[PDB]
Amino acid sequence: HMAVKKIAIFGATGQTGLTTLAQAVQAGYEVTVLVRDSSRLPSEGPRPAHVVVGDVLQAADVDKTVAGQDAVIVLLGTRNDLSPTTVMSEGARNIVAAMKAHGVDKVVACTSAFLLWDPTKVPPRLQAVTDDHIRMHKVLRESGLKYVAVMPPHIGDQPLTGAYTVTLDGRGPSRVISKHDLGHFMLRCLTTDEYDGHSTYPSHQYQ
Amino acid sequence: MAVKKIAIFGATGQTGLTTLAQAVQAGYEVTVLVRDSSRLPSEGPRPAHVVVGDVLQAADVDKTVAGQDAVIVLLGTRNDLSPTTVMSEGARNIVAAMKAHGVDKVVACTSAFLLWDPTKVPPRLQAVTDDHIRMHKVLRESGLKYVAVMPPHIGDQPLTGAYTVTLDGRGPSRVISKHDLGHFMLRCLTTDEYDGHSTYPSHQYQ
Ligand SMILES: NC(=O)c1ccc[n+]([C@@H]2O[C@H](COP(=O)([O-])OP(=O)(O)OC[C@H]3O[C@@H](n4cnc5c(N)ncnc54)[C@H](OP(=O)(O)O)[C@@H]3O)[C@@H](O)[C@H]2O)c1
Ligand SMILES: NC(=O)c1ccc[n+]([C@@H]2O[C@H](COP(=O)([O-])OP(=O)(O)OC[C@H]3O[C@@H](n4cnc5c(N)ncnc54)[C@H](OP(=O)(O)O)[C@@H]3O)[C@@H](O)[C@H]2O)c1
Ligand SMILES: O=C(O)c1cc(/N=N/c2ccc(S(=O)(=O)Nc3ccccn3)cc2)ccc1O
Ligand SMILES: O=C(O)c1cc(/N=N/c2ccc(S(=O)(=O)Nc3ccccn3)cc2)ccc1O
Repeated sequence: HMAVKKIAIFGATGQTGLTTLAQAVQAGYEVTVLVRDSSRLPSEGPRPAHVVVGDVLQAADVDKTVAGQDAVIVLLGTRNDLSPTTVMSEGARNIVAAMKAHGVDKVVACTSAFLLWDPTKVPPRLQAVTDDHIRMHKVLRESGLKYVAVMPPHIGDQPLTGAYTVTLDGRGPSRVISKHDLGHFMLRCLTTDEYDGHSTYPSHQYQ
Repeated sequence: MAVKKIAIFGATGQTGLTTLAQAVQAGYEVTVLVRDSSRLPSEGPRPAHVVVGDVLQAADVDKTVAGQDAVIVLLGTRNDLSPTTVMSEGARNIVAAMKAHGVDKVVACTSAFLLWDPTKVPPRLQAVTDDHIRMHKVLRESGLKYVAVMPPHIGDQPLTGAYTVTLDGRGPSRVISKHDLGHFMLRCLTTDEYDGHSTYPSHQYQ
């Protein structure tokens, strides 16, 4: 028996999402993904249990993805596009509404460690994306759901270790986390309540 | 010039609720225009007068503005993604009512997007921003004493009364708590120094 077994992953086709999905399938989760029509999961990769094709900006599609889950992981982003956007915050608004309507409480959602910085220290090139992370975090904090705010520093390509530091409610001692370790942490947050209502900063020294 | 009686439009919104609470605690005699009274809190500070109606209805606006010393505007649209004229049409009704009743002072919130390049606006916020621009022009062209408040991201941090106000430009911080923003709206009732200017309240919260 698995207490948390059915999960929705938003952003499963992305850099962190692909390894989070692979790790979740290996760990025995029954994974539902929401994918945009033109960007499905790769053919040879791990297969989720359920695929909804649609858009996080459509409440109906988010409702179809959240229905019947035990928990939600959010790895939405805009790839290498740094333009002004609201896809993460509006997506989170739809996810919150769906979770409430469907009785799902646990949401583990990735924004960024810039939400623990002096705002004057965010690089201007990243300020438009960070502004939407700030909007998204406010939506999730005000929802009343069991929300783990994951606020990573630079996401790298180093290995899965499971040995990273998790700093609560502040910046940690390294400035990198591998995408594989970030995905491992998102899944770890499904199985404990200790991070609920906190900000978390995962980081590691790869050596 | 002393302001005692104010109307607040948008009193049931996130900034409106704390502006209303702060105004009642400070002694203002507050009139609000609300579409649904159940959205006002049952406990604690309550306004002195409640008009049930719509800012799009000139007669409801007229009933709200009658007898006031000043008007605070904290209108906004919920989730409008595409062209909308609620705020600017509301502002037209507010202006007409202020002129008809001899009310000379209006402090109105739009957004700091009006202080930055238009390409900084997220596409899905373009329509609300376009109507903020229309509302701002309505208020500037009215000849009324108008303080334009153009806040950045509105946060949930506790009131500080310690924020910065930048005049006709942007300040060095990118968030204002809804509570500090409401405190600033009220401060604008106690002075003429911001009239005819754009104002950018911002602060660093821890
Ligand atoms: N160093 C870093 O790169 C760094 C550091 C800290 C924080 N962050 C933030 O961490 C988060 C995760 O980053 P990442 O690099 O893993 O993500 P990513 O590679 O940018 O992937 C973004 C995911 O979101 C999906 N998506 C975007 N718009 C969508 C929409 N309208 N509807 C449904 N799905 C949508 C994308 O799907 P498609 O396949 O359809 O595009 C993709 O699966 C991002 O928010 C990022 O800003 C990144
Ligand atoms: N969210 C941000 O960070 C941010 C940042 C900068 C600027 N702004 C802008 O700041 C202003 C205040 O924002 P806010 O978040 O505090 O507002 P909000 O929570 O969205 O509240 C909007 C207020 O306007 C009222 N309203 C809407 N349509 C009305 C109508 N036809 N007649 C009468 N009242 C009506 C609403 O009444 P109901 O309760 O009846 O709906 C509510 O009281 C907005 O114009 C917003 O666009 C927001
Ligand atoms: O595309 C990107 O490169 C991108 C990057 C993003 N964030 N990158 C970050 C965010 C935070 C950091 S950080 O490592 O410098 N934070 C720190 C710094 C010092 C001490 C502790 N923590 C480093 C990189 C956020 C969105 C993005 O799109
Ligand atoms: O820096 C910011 O985050 C910033 C944010 C601002 N946000 N303004 C708004 C205005 C309206 C809303 S809304 O929730 O009611 N409607 C919406 C929300 C998203 C997309 C389309 N419509 C949401 C945000 C406005 C100016 C800013 O500088």
